[PDB]
Amino acid sequence: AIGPVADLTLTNAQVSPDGFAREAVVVNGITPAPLITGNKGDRFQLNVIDQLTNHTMLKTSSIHWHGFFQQGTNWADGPAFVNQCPIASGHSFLYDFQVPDQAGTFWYHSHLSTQYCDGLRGPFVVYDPNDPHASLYDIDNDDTVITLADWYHVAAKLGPRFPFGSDSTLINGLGRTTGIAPSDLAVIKVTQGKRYRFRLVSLSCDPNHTFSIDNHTMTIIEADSINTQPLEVDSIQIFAAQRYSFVLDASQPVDNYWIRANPAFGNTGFAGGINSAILRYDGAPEIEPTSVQTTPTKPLNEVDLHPLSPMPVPGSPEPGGVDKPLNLVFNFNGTNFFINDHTFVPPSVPVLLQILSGAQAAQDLVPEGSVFVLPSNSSIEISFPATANAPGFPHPFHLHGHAFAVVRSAGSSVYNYDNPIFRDVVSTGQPGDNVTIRFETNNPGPWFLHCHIDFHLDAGFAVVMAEDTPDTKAANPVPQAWSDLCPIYDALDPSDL
Amino acid sequence: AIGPVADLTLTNAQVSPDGFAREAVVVNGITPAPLITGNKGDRFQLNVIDQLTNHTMLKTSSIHWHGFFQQGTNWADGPAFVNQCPIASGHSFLYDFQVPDQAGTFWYHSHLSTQYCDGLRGPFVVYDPNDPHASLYDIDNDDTVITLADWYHVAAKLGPRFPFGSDSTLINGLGRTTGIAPSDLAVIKVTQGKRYRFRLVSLSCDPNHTFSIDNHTMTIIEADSINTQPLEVDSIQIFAAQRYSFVLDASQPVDNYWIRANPAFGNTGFAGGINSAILRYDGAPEIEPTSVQTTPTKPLNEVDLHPLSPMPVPGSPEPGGVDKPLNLVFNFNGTNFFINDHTFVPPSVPVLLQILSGAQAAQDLVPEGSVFVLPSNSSIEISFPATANAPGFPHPFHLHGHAFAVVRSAGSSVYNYDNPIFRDVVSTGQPGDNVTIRFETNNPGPWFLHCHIDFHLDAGFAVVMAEDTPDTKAANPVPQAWSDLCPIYDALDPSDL
Ligand SMILES: *[C@@H]1O[C@H](CO)[C@@H](O[C@@H]2O[C@H](CO)[C@@H](O[C@@H]3O[C@H](CO[C@H]4O[C@H](CO)[C@@H](O)[C@H](O)[C@@H]4O)[C@@H](O)[C@H](O)[C@@H]3O)[C@H](O)[C@H]2NC(C)=O)[C@H](O)[C@H]1NC(C)=O
Ligand SMILES: *[C@@H]1O[C@H](CO)[C@@H](O[C@@H]2O[C@H](CO)[C@@H](O[C@@H]3O[C@H](CO[C@H]4O[C@H](CO)[C@@H](O)[C@H](O)[C@@H]4O)[C@@H](O)[C@H](O)[C@@H]3O)[C@H](O)[C@H]2NC(C)=O)[C@H](O)[C@H]1NC(C)=O
Ligand SMILES: *[C@@H]1O[C@H](CO)[C@@H](O[C@@H]2O[C@H](CO)[C@@H](O[C@@H]3O[C@H](CO)[C@@H](O)[C@H](O)[C@@H]3O)[C@H](O)[C@H]2NC(C)=O)[C@H](O)[C@H]1NC(C)=O
Ligand SMILES: *[C@@H]1O[C@H](CO)[C@@H](O[C@@H]2O[C@H](CO)[C@@H](O[C@@H]3O[C@H](CO)[C@@H](O)[C@H](O)[C@@H]3O)[C@H](O)[C@H]2NC(C)=O)[C@H](O)[C@H]1NC(C)=O
Ligand SMILES: *[C@@H]1O[C@H](CO)[C@@H](O[C@@H]2O[C@H](CO)[C@@H](O)[C@H](O)[C@H]2NC(C)=O)[C@H](O)[C@H]1NC(C)=O
Ligand SMILES: *[C@@H]1O[C@H](CO)[C@@H](O[C@@H]2O[C@H](CO)[C@@H](O)[C@H](O)[C@H]2NC(C)=O)[C@H](O)[C@H]1NC(C)=O
Ligand SMILES: *[C@@H]1O[C@H](CO)[C@@H](O[C@@H]2O[C@H](CO)[C@@H](O)[C@H](O)[C@H]2NC(C)=O)[C@H](O)[C@H]1NC(C)=O
Ligand SMILES: *[C@@H]1O[C@H](CO)[C@@H](O[C@@H]2O[C@H](CO)[C@@H](O)[C@H](O)[C@H]2NC(C)=O)[C@H](O)[C@H]1NC(C)=O
Ligand SMILES: *[C@@H]1O[C@H](CO)[C@@H](O)[C@H](O)[C@H]1NC(C)=O
Ligand SMILES: *[C@@H]1O[C@H](CO)[C@@H](O)[C@H](O)[C@H]1NC(C)=O
Ligand SMILES: [O-][O-]
Ligand SMILES: [O-][O-]
Ligand SMILES: [Cu+2]
Ligand SMILES: [Cu+2]
Ligand SMILES: [Cu+2]
Ligand SMILES: [Cu+2]
Ligand SMILES: [Cu+2]
Ligand SMILES: [Cu+2]
Ligand SMILES: [Cu+2]
Ligand SMILES: [Cu+2]
Ligand code: NA
Ligand code: NA
Ligand SMILES: [Zn+2]
Ligand SMILES: [Zn+2]
Ligand SMILES: [Zn+2]
Ligand SMILES: [Zn+2]
Ligand SMILES: [Zn+2]
Ligand SMILES: [Zn+2]
Ligand SMILES: [Zn+2]
Ligand SMILES: [Zn+2]
Ligand SMILES: [Zn+2]
Ligand SMILES: [Zn+2]
Ligand SMILES: [Zn+2]
Ligand SMILES: [Zn+2]
Ligand SMILES: [Zn+2]
Ligand SMILES: [Zn+2]
Ligand SMILES: [Zn+2]
Ligand SMILES: [Zn+2]
Repeated sequence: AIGPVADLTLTNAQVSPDGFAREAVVVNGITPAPLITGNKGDRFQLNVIDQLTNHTMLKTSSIHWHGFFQQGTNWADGPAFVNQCPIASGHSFLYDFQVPDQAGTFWYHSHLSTQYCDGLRGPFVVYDPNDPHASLYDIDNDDTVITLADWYHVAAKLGPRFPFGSDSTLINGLGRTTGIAPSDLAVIKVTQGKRYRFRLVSLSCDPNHTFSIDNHTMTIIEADSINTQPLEVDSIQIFAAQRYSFVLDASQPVDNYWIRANPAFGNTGFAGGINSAILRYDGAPEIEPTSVQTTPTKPLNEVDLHPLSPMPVPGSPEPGGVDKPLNLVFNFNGTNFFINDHTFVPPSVPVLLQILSGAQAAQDLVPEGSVFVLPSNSSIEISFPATANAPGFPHPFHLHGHAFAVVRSAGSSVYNYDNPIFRDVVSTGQPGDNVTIRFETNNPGPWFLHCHIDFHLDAGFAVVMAEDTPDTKAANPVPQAWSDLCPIYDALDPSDL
Repeated sequence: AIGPVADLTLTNAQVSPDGFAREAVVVNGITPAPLITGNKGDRFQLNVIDQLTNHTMLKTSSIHWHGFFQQGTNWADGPAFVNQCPIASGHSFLYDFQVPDQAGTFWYHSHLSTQYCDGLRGPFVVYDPNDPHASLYDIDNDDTVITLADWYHVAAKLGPRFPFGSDSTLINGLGRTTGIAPSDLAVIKVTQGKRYRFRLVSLSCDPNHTFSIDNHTMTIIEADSINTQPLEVDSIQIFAAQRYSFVLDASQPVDNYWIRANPAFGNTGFAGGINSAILRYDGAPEIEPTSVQTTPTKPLNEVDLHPLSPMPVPGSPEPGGVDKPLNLVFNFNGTNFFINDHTFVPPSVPVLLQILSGAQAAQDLVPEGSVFVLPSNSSIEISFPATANAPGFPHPFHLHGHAFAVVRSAGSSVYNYDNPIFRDVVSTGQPGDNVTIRFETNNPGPWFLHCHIDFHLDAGFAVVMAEDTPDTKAANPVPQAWSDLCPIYDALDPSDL
């Protein structure tokens, strides 16, 4: 790997990760983008150098560092027109943030329109030299990150507004398509007798995936950067933008075993070795697995996850037991999603800049009705009741700036106010569900809250949770370079966006 | 009403059933098309006079008489390029068929592309002078037919390939839109103390509807033209192309009560009186209801329906207990649906004409792989396992030429080989379901089997069940007028289709 200090150069290039050549957005010459690493406490200084030349995939860009709280550096969070104006082609912009109090598996991606789907996405790991789970595994390194990515042969802006799944699923940036000539599968090497911490990261633009490894079980020790009690499972449904670490004990006979990541829809199954990669024990022949899958007997259920460290749920143990309860009503009108009867339209002036300029009340912030102003140091409860009025469910919603307690998970009618998992992306399930979260407002600034299906986000499925507006300016000093972004951006010709 | 002998003139016209004026396809100057009636045993002679002028809504046409078996008149069934070539504009074509052995609630619609969605659809009732349910009701007439229709402001060929619901729901051809000026609601008049046989018919192009009447229950006595044991319910989910008769006892206080037909998706609910009509007791003021709905305590479940007359299930009481078992595998690739890896593409030469010309084996019939050849006088079992690979579920599949036993309903894991309902359209449910039907091949000819969501049909979600190919010509003599259709049609300029 690279980091915690690194240049990240954005270019357009031809890639063929599934055998099919297409133009993409790449970072330091690759997609998925390079693994960034550091250790808990590190200061990351990631200098984003925009050399993009292709307007169809957007020459402007903005990067979000998914999972990091950005406390005191809200201007670095990334969402275009919420936390910054986009960077322009031929300019650079330094993200500079510290990670005092987190460690785990993260990722980073474009947060402008659907650009991450065209390739600007990769994994990001912060190691804990005092990891409480260290004794559970031997080996944890660049070679134990596993990324999943949906890959499309037609560019995000050129295909359907809402594609029906992708052409291939890439595991560690490789995967096969339905087509006559099989391309190369990714191979993840292990030595028999060792235990691995695999760090599974969904870089998906849209579908969720069901991930399993033939003949092996997986002990989950982390979810979305939060340490968990160990939970042994044999299958994991992982939604866009989620992470898990799981320990794999390579204690099976030296062989090749299929690693499977079956998307929820699109080109499903494993015919011809699609949606697959290869776990290869050292000394197994260099051929495809012939291992066989079985029906899971212990599939992951989110209600079975619990934080390793006690993490009290904000507020009091009843529906509405908090300072500010919010129920989000989803709708859709064929082209745009809505939350409480508003589709998000990104404003000219980034929300953070509006707030720094003196707009502190919801009524004064734009887009009107999509920006919620929350009091500081308070408990918040948000429910996302699923509905057929919001197709493409289950929508995985993501809240910037925090980890939330999932007091009610999809597929469950239990409320858990005791020891629920905390995470940052949560499936909001299917009609009948009423997935409910809590968090405390301990992080002054405007934070995005949106579906992480990037096609839905781009069609307006988002609101902004602006907490502690009166202390936002003091809490989040902006660097001059950040103040320069809007004047550069607003000067661009439309053909250079 | 009109029939059993009638002219049905097809024109284009401007209509505004929900307050919004648009060009449509109308029959005898109206949409929904006029109620056709006769009595069991009648010979229907429906002369379809095509005076359509608008190519965007198709100037050619073909009509199907939904629910009728057409035994010995397969050439009259209607599906374009399965049973006939379309009629041309400036020509007429006589459908002439008998109904010796059926009576109940039916409907008729264009069976060319998506034309019925642009307005060519209406109800069709065959009364039974010896109806076994006659003593259950007092009044059964033109005024007790209730039709449901999804209505779109943009024409079928001009809007989305797969629309997200309709703009309004019309009940008896009237209904409101979301818009500032409420248009007129339909009013269904009853006199207190009388009992009505209401004949509910879904003319839907796509969504299913949940139908209820405030303060009243509904005793189902017929499903898809099959008499049932009486089943009292307080809500009915009715899928596209299904019918029910239910008896309503007008025994509530003289008032206005809301009639509700809530589509599965689109503009849902009842704000502003959308998706509604008015049951008005004679002497109630001429105003909107203020009645209130309640959660159903006895919603219809299909497994609760049973034929009034014992109807033995074909074959023997186990999975695969039949002469020819068939499992249909659904898929979708973003624009086209597939069944067993074939999308239906309608052939130049109608399937029936191919068969009359001497093609009798599946291998010789086109489109290859979409035409199944079934032996005569045999038991057939077909399963339609639901899958996310076929979005837009639950798909209501329809089999021409017969009524089938629904041995396994959606939402149910029971197999009923004893007294299951027989019907002709069945919801194939949601992933997890494996809806299964049986029928006997007692009706020589090619019969269509397809999703009755018209957008899906048009995107290829259909196969042809060609039974008794060797006796099809003998069983189904064709009139000269029918033999003339293809030469007229094949001579048309493309701008006159
Ligand atoms: C800027 O970024 C754009 C988005 O990535 C690039 O868009 C590309 O634009 C080209 C030219 O219009 C499109 O070309 C189409 O490609 C297919 C070819 O597909 C292949 O078909 C067989 C099998 O499927 C394949 O093996 C052959 O090699 C073909 O390449 C054609 O069917 C179309 O007629 C047309 O050629 C690309 O599809 C499109 N790319 C994407 C990813 O959407 C644009 O080229 C970029 N600008 C520059 C300077 O690179
Ligand atoms: C043949 O059949 C076609 C399909 O029905 C007809 O297609 C029509 O084509 C016209 C002209 O291109 C389209 O016109 C568009 O209509 C809307 C107007 O909508 C209304 O907007 C407000 C509120 O929404 C409304 O109250 C006003 O009265 C407007 O009428 C415009 O927004 C577009 O710019 C354009 O005018 C029709 O939409 C389209 N109809 C349908 C049903 O899709 C075609 O006219 C027919 N040929 C003949 C000779 O009648
Ligand atoms: C999903 O969960 C949310 C949050 O629990 C539900 O919204 C809440 O619904 C409750 C129950 O109706 C409302 O409770 C209150 O009840 C009292 C007593 O009648 C009433 O006086 C209050 O005005 C209120 O109705 C509560 O207000 C509401 N909370 C919020 C923040 O809106 C929601 O209905 C659930 N949605 C689904 C589809 O399950
Ligand atoms: C939906 O239901 C259909 C029909 O029941 C299922 O297809 C049938 O699947 C069964 C069970 O696997 C097959 O049974 C047979 O088992 C014997 C014993 O192993 C085997 O030797 C036979 O070759 C056969 O596999 C049966 O063939 C098959 N029937 C047909 C017509 O294909 C289907 O799997 C169900 N789908 C879902 C998703 O539930
Ligand atoms: C991995 O697991 C599979 C199935 O769980 C193993 O195959 C089973 O092994 C038992 C014990 O030998 C056999 O008796 C069963 O017939 C097998 N079950 C099935 C469903 O095939 C398999 O050998 C293991 N290893 C590989 C490489 O697949
Ligand atoms: C769905 O809702 C969106 C947002 O209301 C509609 O988009 C707006 O439509 C009006 C009329 O064109 C414009 O004033 C805005 O510029 C639109 N915003 C957009 C397009 O992002 C959209 O047209 C609605 N779609 C349908 C099919 O009704
Ligand atoms: C129709 O039914 C509703 C509700 O089922 C009636 O309202 C209920 O009537 C009881 C008896 O008077 C009241 O005590 C309850 O408060 C009502 N329940 C609810 C949910 O409101 C209603 O009066 C009936 N008639 C009309 C025209 O709505
Ligand atoms: C989905 O499948 C359909 C049917 O296979 C594809 O349509 C065919 O595509 C090829 C290439 O254009 C043609 O030879 C046929 O004429 C097409 N039939 C049609 C368009 O009805 C369709 O292109 C596939 N769609 C996608 C997005 O892959
Ligand atoms: C915020 O408010 C609580 C009261 O609920 C108060 O006791 C405390 O001092 C504040 N907490 C923090 C962490 O600043
Ligand atoms: C068809 O076949 C059955 C045998 O299963 C035979 O007994 C009978 O004569 C035939 N039935 C009819 C109705 O023609
Ligand atoms: O992550 O947005
Ligand atoms: O009915 O097709
Ligand atoms: Cu993210
Ligand atoms: Cu994020
Ligand atoms: Cu979504
Ligand atoms: Cu985000
Ligand atoms: Cu029909
Ligand atoms: Cu039919
Ligand atoms: Cu369908
Ligand atoms: Cu049909
Ligand atoms: Na809606
Ligand atoms: Na598929
Ligand atoms: Zn190039
Ligand atoms: Zn510049
Ligand atoms: Zn537990
Ligand atoms: Zn507003
Ligand atoms: Zn926080
Ligand atoms: Zn406890
Ligand atoms: Zn503060
Ligand atoms: Zn442009
Ligand atoms: Zn006109
Ligand atoms: Zn002519
Ligand atoms: Zn029963
Ligand atoms: Zn074929
Ligand atoms: Zn029959
Ligand atoms: Zn019995
Ligand atoms: Zn025969
Ligand atoms: Zn044309």
